[PDB]
Amino acid sequence: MDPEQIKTALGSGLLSFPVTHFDAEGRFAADSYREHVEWLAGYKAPVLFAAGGTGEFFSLKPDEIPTIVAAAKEVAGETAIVSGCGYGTEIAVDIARSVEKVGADGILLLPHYLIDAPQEGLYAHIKKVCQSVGIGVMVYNRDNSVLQADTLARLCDECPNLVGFKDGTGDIGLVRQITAKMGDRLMYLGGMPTAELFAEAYLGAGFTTYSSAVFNFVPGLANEFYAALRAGERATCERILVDFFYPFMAIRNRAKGYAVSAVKAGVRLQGFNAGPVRAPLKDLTNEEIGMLEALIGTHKRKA
Amino acid sequence: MDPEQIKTALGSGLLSFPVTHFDAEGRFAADSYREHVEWLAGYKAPVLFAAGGTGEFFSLKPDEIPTIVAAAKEVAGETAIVSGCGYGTEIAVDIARSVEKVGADGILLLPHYLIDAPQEGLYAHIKKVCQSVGIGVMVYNRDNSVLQADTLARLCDECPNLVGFKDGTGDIGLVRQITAKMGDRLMYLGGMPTAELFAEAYLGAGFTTYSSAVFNFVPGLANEFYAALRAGERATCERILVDFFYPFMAIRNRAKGYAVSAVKAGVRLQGFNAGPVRAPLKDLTNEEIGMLEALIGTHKR
Amino acid sequence: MDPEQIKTALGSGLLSFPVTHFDAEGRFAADSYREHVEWLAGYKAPVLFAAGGTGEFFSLKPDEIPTIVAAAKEVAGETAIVSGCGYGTEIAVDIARSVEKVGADGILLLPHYLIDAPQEGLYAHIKKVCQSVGIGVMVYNRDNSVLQADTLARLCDECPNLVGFKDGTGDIGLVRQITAKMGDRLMYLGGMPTAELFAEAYLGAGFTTYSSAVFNFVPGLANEFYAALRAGERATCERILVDFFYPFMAIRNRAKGYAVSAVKAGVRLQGFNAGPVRAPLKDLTNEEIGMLEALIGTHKRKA
Amino acid sequence: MDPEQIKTALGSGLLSFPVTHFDAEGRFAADSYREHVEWLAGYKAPVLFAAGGTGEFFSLKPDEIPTIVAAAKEVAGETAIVSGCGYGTEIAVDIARSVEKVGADGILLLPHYLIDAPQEGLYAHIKKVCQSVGIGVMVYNRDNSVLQADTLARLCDECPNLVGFKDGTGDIGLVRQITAKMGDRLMYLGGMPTAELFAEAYLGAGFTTYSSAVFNFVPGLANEFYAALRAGERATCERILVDFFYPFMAIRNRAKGYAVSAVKAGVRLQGFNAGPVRAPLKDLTNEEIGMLEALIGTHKRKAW
Ligand SMILES: *[C@@H](CCCC(=O)O)C(=O)O
Ligand SMILES: *[C@@H](CCCC(=O)O)C(=O)O
Ligand SMILES: *[C@@H](CCCC(=O)O)C(=O)O
Ligand SMILES: *[C@H](CCCC(=O)O)C(=O)O
Repeated sequence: MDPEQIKTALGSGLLSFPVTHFDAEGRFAADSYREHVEWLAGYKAPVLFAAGGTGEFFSLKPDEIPTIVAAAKEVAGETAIVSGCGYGTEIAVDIARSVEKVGADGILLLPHYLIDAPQEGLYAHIKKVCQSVGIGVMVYNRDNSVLQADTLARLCDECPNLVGFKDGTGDIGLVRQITAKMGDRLMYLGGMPTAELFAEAYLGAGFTTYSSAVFNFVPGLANEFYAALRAGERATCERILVDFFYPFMAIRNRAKGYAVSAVKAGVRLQGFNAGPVRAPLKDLTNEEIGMLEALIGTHKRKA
Repeated sequence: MDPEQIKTALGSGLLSFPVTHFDAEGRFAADSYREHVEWLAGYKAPVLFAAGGTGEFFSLKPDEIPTIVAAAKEVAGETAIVSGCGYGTEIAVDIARSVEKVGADGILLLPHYLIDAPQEGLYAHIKKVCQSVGIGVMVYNRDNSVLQADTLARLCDECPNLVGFKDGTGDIGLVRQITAKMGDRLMYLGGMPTAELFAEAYLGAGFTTYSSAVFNFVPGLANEFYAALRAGERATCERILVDFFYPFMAIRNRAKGYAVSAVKAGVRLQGFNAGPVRAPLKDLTNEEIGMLEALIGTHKR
Repeated sequence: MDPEQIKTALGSGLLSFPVTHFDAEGRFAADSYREHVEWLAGYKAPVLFAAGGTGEFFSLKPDEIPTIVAAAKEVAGETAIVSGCGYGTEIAVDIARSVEKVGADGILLLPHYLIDAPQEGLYAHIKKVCQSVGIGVMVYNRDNSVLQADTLARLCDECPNLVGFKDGTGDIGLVRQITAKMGDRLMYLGGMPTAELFAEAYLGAGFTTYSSAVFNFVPGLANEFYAALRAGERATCERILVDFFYPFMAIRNRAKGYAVSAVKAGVRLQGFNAGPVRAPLKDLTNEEIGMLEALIGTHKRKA
Repeated sequence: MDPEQIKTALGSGLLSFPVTHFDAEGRFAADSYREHVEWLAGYKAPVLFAAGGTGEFFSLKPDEIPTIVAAAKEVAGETAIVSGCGYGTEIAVDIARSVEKVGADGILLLPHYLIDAPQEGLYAHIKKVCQSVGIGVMVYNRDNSVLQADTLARLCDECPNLVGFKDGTGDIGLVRQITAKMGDRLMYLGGMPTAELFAEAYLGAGFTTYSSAVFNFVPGLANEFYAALRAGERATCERILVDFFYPFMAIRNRAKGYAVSAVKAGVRLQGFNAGPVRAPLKDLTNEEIGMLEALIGTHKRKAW
């Protein structure tokens, strides 16, 4: 589909980032993946990010990305599929063209690798990756790639296929300036780890959707929080935050990387063979897994 | 008034923090201060925080604190007056008691001095201060003193006169957890130095109200933003953000401390002899003062 | 003494910062202070910092400091005495003066309160404070008060009594530039928590000496380490680090503020009546004091 | 060579990291690259790192790194050639084997990509890269990959070809702990941007040597600071810090990424056609290059 169309889809509901399934030997497990992505389909997320950060993008071989994307596409049905992209320009450009060719509906451009870079250089990097493909591009402020409002405005004026902005910084002052400056030029996506913790402040800042990583294993709970959010049903959001999200937070905050590892542990506990994380993440301990299973509780998928 | 009356007043509208006036040699300038605070109460702020952060508390002798609150009280009117408080426990207590005596309606407890501290140490600190007076306390999250939700809730149980929380961390995740937990046990105050930039997200996070530093010199514009915010006029909020606050932001970010120095310069430009900042702040250059003068423009008194 | 005399004394041996004894009701216990300090003089440190950070300057009332400094000077011997100083400019002079009038040989100017400030502002603050007295001043780079080399040079050419420089930043690049630019105009005191971990590096960076907090309770080990350091016996320095210091670090790292707390726990272990820390510090749990007692071991003071 | 041999080479002198030369179209420029590297050979650095960070590793395609290592190997002489390597485990392993295969004498393993990771994960990732090759491996503490002393011990016990440790943190407390614990099990390389600013404190902390980005364009000056350091000529070191390094430091701090861009501009100013940086770095302005050229001064290799 074309950039305005993916842009419209980005603004039509909740966004989900499927974990990437590995077998015991750490290779992509395509059968398990599709199974999980077919189950998630029944909850009608309007866009699926294939091989985002929740899907361990930063551990994928570049030649694995198009394969994971095409697996998602087989069973996604009516759902727009966006692929992770990143690294420096030369690799990002080759990934981007590889996933356009397998029918991706857009790319999510995660940060370049290792260095701190001036604004001039970011602009130069992102402009060239956007110019390498015809499909929709979402940029992604975090860690070593943080676009200022001025710089983002220049990219938008020069790159019409640039249609969205994912935030992972937590920088409220900055993202409110970005939405004021750009208005409806971009779709704004909340992208913090466990974004429901931020959804209500971000609405206020002008973000009406976010990525929900926990949708991976409790989508009905994630769909309820989202509908509560958009309906102004504040007692309901608060209940779900105190009862599920803060307790999930405390498990997540036990180790670095658990913003991905606790989520994939959740998938497995709900009966999907998602398998281990790739190093250098580590998987939850048996105790920790037990704490997660207990928390899932009434929202268990099987016995 | 008692803790619960200040609690109510704290949530009843826009809050402000008058800068502290000095003459040239350096001492507090009571006549000027009184004439500035009186002009502010006229723009109907419910609460006024004398010698707070914006009022250069961090640069004030313990002895000076009661004189400033006293000055403010003389001309406040219906507006309630909350006093800055701070430093280590021993000095904080002494300051707390001194301002209660001159009739402070409340304390804003700024962080202790220098050290990092464990949560259990912060608990002891803040407890000891709350218990030394009978008026209401507002704690203040920023820098080397950041209360976690559970620690905070322990204080709220232990100390019924702790009625308010001010944020200056911008940690939007932490403060939504704090409101979600404590609920109506506390009033929640937006406290970033230029809080209009954070006010729409703060209210999403459940925040009762926020404080406007720039109210010091453009109270009419602060009040404009504030009413549009409460009535949901996103586009008016947005115009005032783009035309005034982000340009103010670009002046403030030119130097450290200018969250105070540029507000103060703002006040001088409107005809109040606020005098300079005390070291180690520095005043705006003549260039920067003119930038700010140009930006105030139509609101010029 | 005059400023050049405390300068001299400062670079002539190993410095330390005695903890302040409080009785359990919370007041300064000058009896135990003198009995603790008397014991430390016998281990021959040439300058002594009364009411500094290790001595909880940050929790002291401005009135308690001359009292503490006097309590120190009485049993000090010919050992020199430097007082803490700090907070805003206005409180800082009041404190500086008050401690000069009770014989303080000099002053350690801890950072101002709370705010970040511009270099020019740090300059006006420190300048005025140096000019309020006639005894020697040593500046202290940490947290919200970090002087760049050019600023520090300016203060040195304005205030002849400013003669020492304590680092608490751990910034090698900066303090090497300070010692290269300033030369022997300043005496450079290594000032990290548990500065021994840092001493071998700070010598290479041009630092005359450092302060030992653990001198407080194991001043035998402190002189053994300092001595080996100066004679170039690396294998002996390295022993005491692997055997004492990285274990003491693992305890000190259990909690915020334990850079003082674990030190004041060590003092009470050797049997001095130090008593509690003042909030917002806390004391080590008994389990932790047990940990500490096992580590002090052979060095435990004996009747 | 084998790992102990590269360990020895690493310990034996000043080390350097050549910039990677690109033509105007951003492609690898090998004629210019080997020309520059032949010059660096005259100054006898015992180890050369091809496609390290100063060499813009983080902007190279993996298929480019072997070609770069082979180019430098043509004209390096008896200098050890070590290859950059990095990203996450799968890519890192591939790069490692590709450069082993073109004859690299070791690899320097830059951090994995993007994420903060627990110590157990770093252990697992690094162990797997080391096990993929027979050549010597140097680990590199910086940014999102900072090994503790106890983790590195466990890697050292498990991976005999892991022989070196490069520091990019400036965390003196932690790097002293690491040398105290590991001893001569490892050689220690100082690796801060503009490491001369740090060299004297790092030896004190027991670091076997360091690497000099600026040696790219004033090797003569870098060699003399290095000999002065090893002979304890403090005054000589200090004159070179005040006259050249802090001034270079003021140029380098004008923009992010100029720890690499300022160095490449220096190479260009000495008549080696290094070409531009790849985004997201940016090149010094014409003005800034002017500042650099005046600073180089008496150390010019050419007249234009
Ligand atoms: C972005 C989505 C982050 C969601 C979360 O961590 O909870 C991504 O994975 O790329
Ligand atoms: C808290 C921040 C208030 C800023 C304002 O005046 O609105 C303080 O200054 O103490
Ligand atoms: C490490 C060399 C660092 C030297 C410098 O930046 O000055 C690398 O490039 O891999
Ligand atoms: C100086 C810091 C000494 C800390 C240590 O060696 O642990 C001070 O307290 O003022």
